[PDB]
Amino acid sequence: QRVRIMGGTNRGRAEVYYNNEWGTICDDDWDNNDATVFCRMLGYSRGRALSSYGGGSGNIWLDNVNCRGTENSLWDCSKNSWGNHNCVHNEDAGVECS
Ligand SMILES: [Mg+2]
Ligand SMILES: [Mg+2]
Repeated sequence: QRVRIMGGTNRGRAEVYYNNEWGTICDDDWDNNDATVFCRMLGYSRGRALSSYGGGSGNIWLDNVNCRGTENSLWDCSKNSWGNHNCVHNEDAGVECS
C-alpha cells in the first residue's frame, strides 16, 4: 500500500502504487478528508485537497475517492474501482500536507 507526493516538498500531486505502476488520482470529489488520509500515510497529520494539480502521466488509478477522513489507509476508503475513471491528467489530484 504505497503512496507518494510528486511536485514540491509539503505539496504535490498525489500518486498511488497499484497494478505494478505508480499512477495518479483523478480529482472528481477529491476533498480534504481524502487529502488528510493520503498525507497521514506519509507521516503528516492532515492535508488540504488540491484540485487539478495536474502533470502526471501513465495510468490514472483512482477516481471519486470518498474517505471519511479517519482511515489509516487510502485502501480502506470508499472509491471507484481501480482504473475506472473518466479523467485526463490535468485533473490529477494533489495535496498540501501539514
Ligand atoms: Mg472531472
Ligand atoms: Mg471525496
